[PDB]
Amino acid sequence: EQKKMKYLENLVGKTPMLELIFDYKGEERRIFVKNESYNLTGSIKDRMAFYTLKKAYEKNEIKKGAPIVEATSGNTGIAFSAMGAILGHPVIIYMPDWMSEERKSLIRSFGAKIILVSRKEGGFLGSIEKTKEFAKNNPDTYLPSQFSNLYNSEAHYYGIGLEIVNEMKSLNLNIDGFVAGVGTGGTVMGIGKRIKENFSNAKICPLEPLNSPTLSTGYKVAKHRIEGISDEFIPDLVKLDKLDNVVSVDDGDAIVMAQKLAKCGLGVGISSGANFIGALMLQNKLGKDSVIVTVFPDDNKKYLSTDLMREEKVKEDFLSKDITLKEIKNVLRV
Amino acid sequence: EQKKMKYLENLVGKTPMLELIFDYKGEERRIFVKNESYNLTGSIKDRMAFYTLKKAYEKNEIKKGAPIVEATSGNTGIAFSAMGAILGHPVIIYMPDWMSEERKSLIRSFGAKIILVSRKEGGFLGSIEKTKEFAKNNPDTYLPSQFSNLYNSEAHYYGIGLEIVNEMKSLNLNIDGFVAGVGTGGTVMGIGKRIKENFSNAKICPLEPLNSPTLSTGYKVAKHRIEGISDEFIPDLVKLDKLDNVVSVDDGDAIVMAQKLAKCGLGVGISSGANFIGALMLQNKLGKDSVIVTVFPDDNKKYLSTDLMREEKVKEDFLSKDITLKEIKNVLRV
Ligand SMILES: *Cc1c(COP(=O)(O)O)cnc(C)c1O
Ligand SMILES: *Cc1c(COP(=O)(O)O)cnc(C)c1O
Ligand SMILES: [Cl-]
Ligand SMILES: [Cl-]
Repeated sequence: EQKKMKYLENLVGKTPMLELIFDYKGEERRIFVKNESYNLTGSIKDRMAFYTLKKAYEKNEIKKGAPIVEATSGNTGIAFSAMGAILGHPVIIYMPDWMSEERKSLIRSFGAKIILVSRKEGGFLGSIEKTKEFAKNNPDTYLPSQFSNLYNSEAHYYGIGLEIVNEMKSLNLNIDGFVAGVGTGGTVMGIGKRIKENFSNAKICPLEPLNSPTLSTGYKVAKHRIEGISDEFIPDLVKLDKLDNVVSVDDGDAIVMAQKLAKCGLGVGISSGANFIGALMLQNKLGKDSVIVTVFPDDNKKYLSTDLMREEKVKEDFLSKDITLKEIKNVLRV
Repeated sequence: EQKKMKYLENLVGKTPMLELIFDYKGEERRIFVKNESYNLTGSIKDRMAFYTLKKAYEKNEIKKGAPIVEATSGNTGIAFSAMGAILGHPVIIYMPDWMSEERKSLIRSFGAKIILVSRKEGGFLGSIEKTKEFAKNNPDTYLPSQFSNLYNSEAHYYGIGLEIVNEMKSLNLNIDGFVAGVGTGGTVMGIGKRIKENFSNAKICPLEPLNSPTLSTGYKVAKHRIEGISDEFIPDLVKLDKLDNVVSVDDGDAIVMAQKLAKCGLGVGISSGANFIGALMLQNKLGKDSVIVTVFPDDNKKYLSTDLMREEKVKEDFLSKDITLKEIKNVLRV
């Protein structure tokens, strides 16, 4: 069983680190990005689901057969569904009734059971509250509580974090900076802890959609298209008085940016375009030659009837418009 | 440039090998499968596109900027689109006008240009013939000719083949057998060459849909749902008088089988369910305890409005019905 937990680490992590070179009005810059599609269900939330349940078993927090229950329509639902099944747990996912058939289908394909929450019945906030309710009534239940559970960010401190840190040292470079958009805060907290232990002067910045500057303002919640991040509150996991300044990207700018990365061979999700632009924002402010790291949480295959496959009206302040990708200068993997 | 070609090998291969244990009426059996979603565009045809173009540059068969042109709606289109862009070539894909918006979108997302071929204008056969025509008129053109190009199967002899062979020796096991469904024949020929060099008594069997026993009959072409394999002719690449007997799986049986693998945590495409069942057919005939290897070419995310997300009428001869997946007993990766 520690044999099982040991070998299954092999279905996650160890993803490519790419050096991307581009032209930014028009001087040549570069970003380093980890590509997280190279995982069991194609996102970074595989590293997190696996770890959450490995540690959970280690501390008797979950028993064989217990129901795993969470609120998402995104990769967390997917990651937990597939590892739940691998480890033999039932999985229940709670989500807003308005999710697309596309999403529901995927989560469902892994055995997980779908309970839709009306508008009304609380909506997204509803679904979170409905998970807690289920667990009061089924005490058996294991809740990942993805927005507050420390096991999430630890996942990234021990996993993608170590990886990032080493891949960069291996090019004899320091990390001057890291940016990641925040859904749960796990990535930016976990990786950011790890980067700071090795690169004491780096800047760890959390990313928010400029359309919904929840993190930078403390209250504002608005419609945005960057899936995976910036839900309608500040997750407990994320700790702003301990991070550097917040970066903010228009969802339009991001979409476009992800359009361009695909066009140069990297099919990614909208969040990945946001990170990229964020990473350049952070570069603009630390120095044209700083090393900036970010992540590409998933690939484009799920986003195929989203604004990602449509012309975006460009706007004056977008950075995407000034950016031209030249090449992939390097790929590491270890 | 041999620096570039060298580092980009890092965006493909080195995928997990899983030992799957299951119950087959009801005695316990096992299959080993390589999981090929863990690649740049999520399929096995990444290994092949990369290799085809690496060797092509090595032999001056393609020049910077030349247009890469091929006929597919599947992973080959996708793989070639994304590596073409990475390496700066234009890509044109020819496909039947009736392809779904879903497919077109994906191929397009990577920069590749879409020419649809009527029914009429030859259909699928049309599209192949239309690629040749384009290249008569644009002599510049690089054709992958995926159904006849030896560089395809070599890809798998040097790549997934080596990997398979070593991963199995590392468990102190011989390969008694391998099965792979045949679209181009690259997988089964390339891997099969490699397996035979190390496991001289293994059986290398090509897989066909029972609904369309083109390979076993020499002529029959019929409607089937297993995407990626058994188009409407026998590809030149595949060489039947040099392989073992053909296995044949109902597309319904396959679909179901892929339903079940997802439900146990492995989201796969229909072809992957076909391979699995094939692998068991081959096991039934060599001995309940033979080691059989097969491949899971891609994941389920593309197949999301296909018969994969619908109840299949079960039938007497299906093996899926008698199969119960217990667990993933092991995962290797090196
Ligand atoms: C979860 C997610 C994010 C954000 O990661 P957190 O660690 O949850 O902040 C970004 N993009 C996508 C696609 C995600 O699923
Ligand atoms: C191409 C493909 C196959 C068959 O592989 P060949 O080497 O072309 O025979 C099987 N499944 C899928 C999804 C494929 O794209
Ligand atoms: Cl700062
Ligand atoms: Cl035989």
